[PDB]
Amino acid sequence: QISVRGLAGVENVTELKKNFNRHLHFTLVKDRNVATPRDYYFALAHTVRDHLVGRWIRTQQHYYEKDPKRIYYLSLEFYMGRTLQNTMVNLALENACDEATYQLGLDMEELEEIEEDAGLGNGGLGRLAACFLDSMATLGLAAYGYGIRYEFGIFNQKICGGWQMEEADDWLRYGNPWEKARPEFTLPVHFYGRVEHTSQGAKWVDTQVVLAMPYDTPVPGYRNNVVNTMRLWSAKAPNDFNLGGYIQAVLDRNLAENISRVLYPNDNFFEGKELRLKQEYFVVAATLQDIIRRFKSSNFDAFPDKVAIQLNDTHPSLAIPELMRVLVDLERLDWDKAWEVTVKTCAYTNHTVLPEALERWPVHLLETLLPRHLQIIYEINQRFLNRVAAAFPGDVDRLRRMSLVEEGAVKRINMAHLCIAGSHAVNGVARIHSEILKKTIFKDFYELEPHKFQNKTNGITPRRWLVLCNPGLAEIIAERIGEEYISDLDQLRKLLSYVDDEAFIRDVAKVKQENKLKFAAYLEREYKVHINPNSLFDVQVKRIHEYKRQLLNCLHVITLYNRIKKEPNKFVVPRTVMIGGKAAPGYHMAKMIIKLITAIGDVVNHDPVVGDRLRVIFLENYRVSLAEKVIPAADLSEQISTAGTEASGTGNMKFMLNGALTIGTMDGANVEMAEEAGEENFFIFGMRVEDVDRLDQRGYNAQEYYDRIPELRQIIEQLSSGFFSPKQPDLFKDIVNMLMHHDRFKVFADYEEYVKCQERVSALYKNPREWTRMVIRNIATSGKFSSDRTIAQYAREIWGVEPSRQRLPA
Amino acid sequence: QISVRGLAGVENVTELKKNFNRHLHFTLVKDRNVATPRDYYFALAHTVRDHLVGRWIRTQQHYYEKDPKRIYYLSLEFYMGRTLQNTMVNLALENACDEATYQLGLDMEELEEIEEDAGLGNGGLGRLAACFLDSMATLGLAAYGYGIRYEFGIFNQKICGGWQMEEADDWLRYGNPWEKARPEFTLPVHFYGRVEHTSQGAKWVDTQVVLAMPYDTPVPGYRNNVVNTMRLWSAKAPNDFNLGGYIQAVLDRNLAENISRVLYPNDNFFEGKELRLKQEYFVVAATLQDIIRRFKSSNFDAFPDKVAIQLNDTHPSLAIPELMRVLVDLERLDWDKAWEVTVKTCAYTNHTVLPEALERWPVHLLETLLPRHLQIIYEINQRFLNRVAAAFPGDVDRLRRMSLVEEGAVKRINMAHLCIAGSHAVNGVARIHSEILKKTIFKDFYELEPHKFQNKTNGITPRRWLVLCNPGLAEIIAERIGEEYISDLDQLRKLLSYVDDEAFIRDVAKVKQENKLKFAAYLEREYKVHINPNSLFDVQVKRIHEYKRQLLNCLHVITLYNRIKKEPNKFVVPRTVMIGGKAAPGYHMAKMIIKLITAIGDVVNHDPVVGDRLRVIFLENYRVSLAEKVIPAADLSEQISTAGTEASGTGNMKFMLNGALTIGTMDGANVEMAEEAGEENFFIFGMRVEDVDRLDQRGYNAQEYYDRIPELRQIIEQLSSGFFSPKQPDLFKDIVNMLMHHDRFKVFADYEEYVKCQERVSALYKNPREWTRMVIRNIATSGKFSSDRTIAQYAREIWGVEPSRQRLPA
Ligand SMILES: O=C(CCCc1ccc2c(c1)CCCC2)N[C@@H]1O[C@H](CO)[C@@H](O)[C@H](O)[C@H]1O
Ligand SMILES: O=C(CCCc1ccc2c(c1)CCCC2)N[C@@H]1O[C@H](CO)[C@@H](O)[C@H](O)[C@H]1O
Repeated sequence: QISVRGLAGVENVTELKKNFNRHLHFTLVKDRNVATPRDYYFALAHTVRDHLVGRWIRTQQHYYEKDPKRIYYLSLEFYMGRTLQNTMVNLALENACDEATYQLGLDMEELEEIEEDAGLGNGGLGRLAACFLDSMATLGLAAYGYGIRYEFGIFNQKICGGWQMEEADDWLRYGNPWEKARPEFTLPVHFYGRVEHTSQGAKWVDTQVVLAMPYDTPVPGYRNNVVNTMRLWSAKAPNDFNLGGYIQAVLDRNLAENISRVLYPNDNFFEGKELRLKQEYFVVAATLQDIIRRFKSSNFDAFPDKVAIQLNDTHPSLAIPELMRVLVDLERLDWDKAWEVTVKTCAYTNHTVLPEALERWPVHLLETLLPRHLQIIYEINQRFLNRVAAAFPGDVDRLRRMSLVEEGAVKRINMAHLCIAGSHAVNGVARIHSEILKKTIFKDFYELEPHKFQNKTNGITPRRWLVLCNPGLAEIIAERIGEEYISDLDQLRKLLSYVDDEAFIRDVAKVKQENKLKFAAYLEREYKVHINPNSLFDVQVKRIHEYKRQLLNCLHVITLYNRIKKEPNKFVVPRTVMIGGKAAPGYHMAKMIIKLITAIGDVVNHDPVVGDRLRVIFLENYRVSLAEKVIPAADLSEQISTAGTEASGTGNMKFMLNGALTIGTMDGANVEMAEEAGEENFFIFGMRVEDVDRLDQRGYNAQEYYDRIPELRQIIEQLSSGFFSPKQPDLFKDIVNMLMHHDRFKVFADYEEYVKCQERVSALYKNPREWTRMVIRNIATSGKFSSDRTIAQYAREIWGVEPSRQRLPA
Repeated sequence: QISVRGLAGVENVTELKKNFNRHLHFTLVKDRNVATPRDYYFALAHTVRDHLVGRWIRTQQHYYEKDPKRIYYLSLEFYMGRTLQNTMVNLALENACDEATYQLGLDMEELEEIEEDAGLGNGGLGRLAACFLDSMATLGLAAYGYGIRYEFGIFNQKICGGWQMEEADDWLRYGNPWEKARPEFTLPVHFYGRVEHTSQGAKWVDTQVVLAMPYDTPVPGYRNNVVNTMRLWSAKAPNDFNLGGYIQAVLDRNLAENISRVLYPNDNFFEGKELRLKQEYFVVAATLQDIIRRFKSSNFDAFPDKVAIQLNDTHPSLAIPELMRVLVDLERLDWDKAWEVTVKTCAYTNHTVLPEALERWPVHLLETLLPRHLQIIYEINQRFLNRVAAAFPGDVDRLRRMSLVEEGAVKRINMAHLCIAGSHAVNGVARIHSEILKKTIFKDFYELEPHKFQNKTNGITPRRWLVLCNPGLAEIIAERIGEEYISDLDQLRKLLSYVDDEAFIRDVAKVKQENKLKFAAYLEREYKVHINPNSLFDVQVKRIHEYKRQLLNCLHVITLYNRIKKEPNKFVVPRTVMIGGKAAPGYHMAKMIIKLITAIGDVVNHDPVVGDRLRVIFLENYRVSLAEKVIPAADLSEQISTAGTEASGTGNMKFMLNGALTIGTMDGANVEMAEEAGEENFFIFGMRVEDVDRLDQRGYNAQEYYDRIPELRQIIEQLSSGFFSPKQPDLFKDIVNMLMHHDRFKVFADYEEYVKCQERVSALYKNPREWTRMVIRNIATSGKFSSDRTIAQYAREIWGVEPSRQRLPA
């Protein structure tokens, strides 16, 4: 149908049809008489998978022949979403499979909906790793993603009586056709035990063993025949494990295998839980043995020339002392040489500044679980602090600030300090964030080793986040400027010369309208929800956290409602306000915020005076597959975190690429987005980082704002008095209390500017032609935010490898 | 190479080779450069599996079209062993696959050794179910085997310092290419809760739910294109199960899923464990929903015309009250009509007379776990006892003897009594056993309902137990009498006319010699054990139990040793005595017996005066795949249980078919074997059942035998004094104590007759020609012991269906 979806050749369509029937018969053991749509999905997935394997085998053979420097991206999260469509896109098979399935009497889009998300992440950090894998393959890098194969990913969210309920995400129930188990590369991982000192060095003995079994998933590059590997480890008990009586010993194997059972959902809130530490060591120990094995199958002086390890936050930070352990205790390198190799091999990416998100492990846990690692960490600390002392003599305060060991009630190890000490590069994820790291929380480290500190502004893959989710937009762009922009997104700048083209303006607006109709219908179908598709689609989707300020959005929604009720016969631009996202199960305030949003909906959506002028919908179970639907449909993207709190953001970039305008604070990557598009083409409001600092110096007093802004006072009185919870009038008292007395994120301080900025949005939306022209200026300048640009920068400035756009042969 | 292995056509060999390469590439994702022998095994298994699926689909379609009466064989155990060779045999593919793999530079026999046993049983009962499935498919019956997919089957046995050690049988580690998961036919199973009585009947409410997910394995008939199904259930937690905190709730899913984790290994010893009861109900509840679903997809008056349920012992006895529950509580049939349907549907096979093997569940367990079933069982009991009272008025003792409820310290339900009450047929498994049931333990029931009681003498499948394991013997037989005997084993009688044929005599003896050389070499290869292949191979393999009297064998071994030491320069027929089998992990006496056997080996095998005249070897990890190797190599089969204790035996039949002579008591099927071959062609010794009864009446006094038999006294003095355990002189005191004071199985009473009979064996073995002639007379009369004969009898006399030997079309 559309050109960017590739060719449907007679030969290709014929071959796909016959391979589909082969799999249905031999693989699934069904015939057309009893087959369900799920059977048909699986037959298609196996058919597409067959096209990967030749390229997969020869890519890995190629790396063996050429022996390039290998990049190892270590992460506890890979938020991959669905794989079928992505694979078809990257292999140029979409139109062919569409034709083939159509000729079999099947609708491919219906089959696509059957696949489960691989929801092995919480949000931005996990999704970044997934975008990165796609870009690394597209740029021809010899890259491997390493993580954990969780049996249960991020929970499925149900809303019952306006409250979040969690259920287990049993994503593997029907099988996963994309992975290949590799039980033959199973490796042992050690826990507990004790350290013995011999004449011939230290020995870690009397350990418990858990096995790490790998599962490999292919990662196809865009139309270059490169297929890289994501290797995820699964925990297995050894067969003599624990070996009445006999029965209980077999049942107790679950203790070991629980390591890979479930993803922790409490993102941005560190807890010192033993099981989480076991997960972190498990991925690190198995991965490093795999790395060393592959390196030997070609003297460790050359190790950093052949290996780069990228740490996705501190979660895999134990790689540093584990590499030292292996080099010193097993390979018998002297300490100094091992440390040189380690530093040159490892690099660390920081993704947070909130103090409660930093990993600070109690020493007593490390002592029991990983006694040799604690010893190595103490030794690293002593040598590092000796360097600090020599560079800043007499500065005893600096010594305690920079220590890897935190003194206090409970002694803790600061894993961020360990990563900085043990890495040759440390980066933040947007310019403002990287500057904040050097000026505040890692100031001391920057003063000691300025050369370590870099910026790598985040990005998103334009394959999933434009071609896959918004083919209509991809097509009208390709009509004007060709197809090359899909792997060179800076070419979108060429669209500036169409900002006054009447045909293009109409097509851009038509594509948005079609997306909005499609989404409005999805809403009715799957959730009996009933929206006006002519309204402005005002969308805030991301995890629920106080710093992200879903509450500020709520205050605006109630302001609009109150204004309508005050002057009901006045014209207002109609809106559909959609808020979505998961709350961490133990985060009470986040759970109350979800309840508030649904409670506002209950009042607003049933008030006959409002009509269809305002609707408030909570988008249930926000995840990658839902993002692919709602983002192309959005008019307005809400990026309204308190300045200094969102390290980068990546949802922001997805909305920009798909034709929404942005209302946002000067936080994270919003700053660079506004800089690229022009501030006149962005709806910027609120305190800058400098203003937040000034307020903190004086002291934030929320009462001052309540006293001076009558519209705000009205809302607080409504919340307090039970207007939004008539049967339980005190329901939202915790929210009101926090807002008035303990608000770390200064919701009231940006309220007035936010409401005024929202008025300017509504004014522009009344003039469709000028709205759309501003959209074109956003899409056209979104090129910097391709993860291909990001990865090219990691490759040249951190890993020391050159990207390539050249095809491997088919 | 050999004719019974089928044709190696050019077209077939070419197609197999290309499909093998296809699977290696696309299925396994390997190439010839990195492939291991395990990869090659899997490529072959997938290639052979492809040949099953067409026949599997069309067999099941055929049953849907014709709607024949369906046979459901319910068992907690299916001891299947390996599947690759069996599949090749039944599909006539063995020579073709041999040729194909040879042309690829691979040895097929080496690849066969890589497959794990499906060890989902303990011994005879589990293996009988497997032989039965093979015969039911071969006889064209619409039969389904239903059981539990244990994650861990019978433990792997290691011997360390002469002691049994257990390790988990992780048989699914590398995957199982034969099974097909069917998550779409998942069914709920209920536990706990309570019963509510409404006006509209009883209701079972407030239950915990566990899901039963089926996995289907194909069961091919012999060269008839029938492929039946074995459906095994796996336990899964529902996704809201139990739904910090959140993490613990996800980890606690293991509680539910433990139901299918592990096979209980304590055969012949009943324990009232809750988990075992859960397993029993799980298989019954899921299976019966499946049965009813299939019946409706065509009024319950016709249910027994379309359904037969065979209970493999009492382990699935809850089928009776579950069927009543469904018919009465859910389908709203009146009690009497439901009971009529149930009785006509169900039939029960008894496999034991030892009292400690009978299932007698504490009422308090049923009360908590299955409260509605207990109510139904009480109601069944009251109505049954009312019939007993009317037939035998005033006989109050009979009422308490026949009750399903056993009064005492703890009240118990006798599941055997429940099965007899609720079944239209009850059978034993050999003539003597079925007679014992009517005369002793079920005498009262036989007097009430004589028509229910039948015999069905056990059998073994001649596919696995001759063609597969002993192709050399199968071939020399086929040369004389053709191939038809493989599915009509009575044709072996034709071999009687070759008992004086010099060519045949030589070939029979040559085949045995080759088998013995092959096994002697397997022993050296895999266990550094070093045997004389000219010796008589004297073999006792079966689970270790006091009733089976491995101890009697031990006493003979020590007698032979002592006789040699007494007259070392006298000639004796050389022997290799092999004993093998697993002991239940908590059965102390069985564990001591294994230790005694290895301890005797330690002395005998290193005594220079003995030389190679006597060797004693303990065969480690006895299982189906090992039976297939040792049985074809055996000269003498030890079947020496105390008369009245072995219900049938089936190992006995395997040895007879493969050219070993039998030394045995008149117990179980030995009686019928001797009757078929002629007592003159069997080595029968010892007390008959009647003699054991006479001894019990007088009182068994072991001291009497010790006092009168000097050779026996010598052995007991050697055991007691530490001759076989010099560093631990009191090691075997428990054994000596049991033998002298508490021997339920009268080992001493058969000692003298056993030793004398063994002398007659040695005399015959000195005359190879006459030994071999007696062998031919055994092989020639083994036809009755085909499980095809057994199943034909179940079909006609219990299930009411006619067997068929007719092909389905290919
Ligand atoms: O997600 C994170 C920080 C990870 C924090 C964290 C802390 C503790 C725990 C988790 C995650 C996961 C569960 C266990 C405990 N940062 C986000 O990274 C995105 C990609 O760089 C960035 O766009 C977001 O601004 C930043 O909040
Ligand atoms: O295996 C059995 C009885 C099953 C007894 C039993 C009792 C309790 C438990 C089990 C088995 C399995 C573990 C849980 C507790 N009988 C054998 O059946 C063979 C096939 O009919 C027959 O040849 C053997 O003589 C008979 O001992």
